[PDB]
Amino acid sequence: RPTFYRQELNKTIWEVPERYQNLSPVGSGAYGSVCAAFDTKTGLRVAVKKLSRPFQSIIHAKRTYRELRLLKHMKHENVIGLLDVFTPARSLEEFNDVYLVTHLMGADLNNIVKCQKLTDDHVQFLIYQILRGLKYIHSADIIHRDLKPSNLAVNEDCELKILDFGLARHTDDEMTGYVATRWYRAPEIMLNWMHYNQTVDIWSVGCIMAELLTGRTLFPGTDHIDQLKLILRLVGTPGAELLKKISSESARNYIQSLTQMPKMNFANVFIGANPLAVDLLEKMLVLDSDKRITAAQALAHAYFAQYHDPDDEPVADPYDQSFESRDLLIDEWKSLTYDEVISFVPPP
Ligand SMILES: Cc1ccc(NC(=O)c2ccnc(N3CCOCC3)c2)cc1NC(=O)c1ccc(NCC[C@@H]2CCCN2C)nc1
Repeated sequence: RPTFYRQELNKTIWEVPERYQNLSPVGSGAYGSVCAAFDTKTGLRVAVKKLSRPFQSIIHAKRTYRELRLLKHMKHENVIGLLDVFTPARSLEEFNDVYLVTHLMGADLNNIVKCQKLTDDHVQFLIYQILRGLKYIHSADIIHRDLKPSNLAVNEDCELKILDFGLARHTDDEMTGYVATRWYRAPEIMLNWMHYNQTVDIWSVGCIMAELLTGRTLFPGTDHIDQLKLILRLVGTPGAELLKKISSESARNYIQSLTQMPKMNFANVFIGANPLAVDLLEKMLVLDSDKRITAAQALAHAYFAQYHDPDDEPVADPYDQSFESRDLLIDEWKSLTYDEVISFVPPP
C-alpha cells in the first residue's frame, strides 16, 4: 500500500499516493474534478480525476463503474488509457472515493483548428488517427457518442488521442441552442430518431474533418431544428427507406413536413479540397446510418494512402458490457468498482 497525503484543492480534500506531486486544479464539475500532477514514479505529467461522491446514487455508482471498466480496457495509441486508479480506503467498508489517472493532455483539436495553417497532409494524419482509434473502440462495441474537437487531444507532433473530458452530468440544457456540444452529433442521436449504432461517431468524424478543411463549423445550428435544416440542406432530405427506419412516429411525421431537397455537390461546398477528401466526406456524412462508411472501411480509403497500414491498425480485446443491463443496488455497484480498483495492473 503506498503512503497517502492530504491536501485541500478548491473545495475538497485530495488524498493521493506520495508519487503524485505538484497537484494543480485544471477542471471541475458535478461528476469529478481534475488536477494536473507530476508522477514521480514514471516521470509523466498526469491528470488525476477525483470522482465527486461516486456512490451517492445508483446512477452515479454505475457511471463510476462504467468509466473505470472502459478506461481499464482501452489500450491503444490513439485512445486515452488508464495509468493508475487508487483509493485511500483500506477496505470495502471504508471505500468512498475513487481517483483515476491518465496522461496529462495539452492542446485539443479546437486549439489546433482555431489558429494554425492546416495542410491537407495534416488533415489526413489527424483524421487517420481518429479513425484508427475508432476502429479499435468500435471493435469492442464501445461507442463514444460525443466525439467533437474538444475531446481530441493533439501533441506538438500532431499525435492524437480520443478522450472524454466531460465532468458534468448528462443533460438537456447541455445540447440547447448555439452550442458545440450539439454541432457534431449525428442527427439520429440529436433528435432520438432510432436505436443508434457505432457510425454515430463516423458522422462526428465527417463534421470534424469538414471543419479542419474549411476552418469553420460544418453545421453551427442555433438550435436542434436549425441544425437539422443545415444538415438536410447539405445531405438532402431523407428518402422512403430512411423514413421507415425512424421508429419515432412524431419524428418521422415532422421530417415529412419539410420541403424535399437534393444532396448538394460537396466539391462546391469544400472548394479547393482534395477530391479524395471530398469523396470520403460524402461517405461519412450520409443521413442513413446503415449506409455510412465504418472506421475500418475508411482507413482503407485512398485519402489515407500515405498512412494506412493494415498490420498496424489493431482491434480491441473482447469487452464484456453485460453489466449495462444488470439491476444492482448501490453497494453492489460499489463492490464491483472496488474489485476493479484493487485488481488494476499498471501499463508497461
Ligand atoms: C484523468 C482522467 C480520468 C478519466 C478520463 N476519462 C476519459 O477520458 C473517458 C471517459 C469515458 N469514456 C472515454 N472514452 C469513450 C470511448 O472512446 C474513448 C474515450 C474516455 C479522462 C482523464 N483525463 C482528463 O480528464 C484530463 C483533463 C485535463 C488534461 N489536460 C489539461 C489541459 C486541457 C486538455 C485538452 C485542452 N487543454 C486545455 N488532461 C486529461
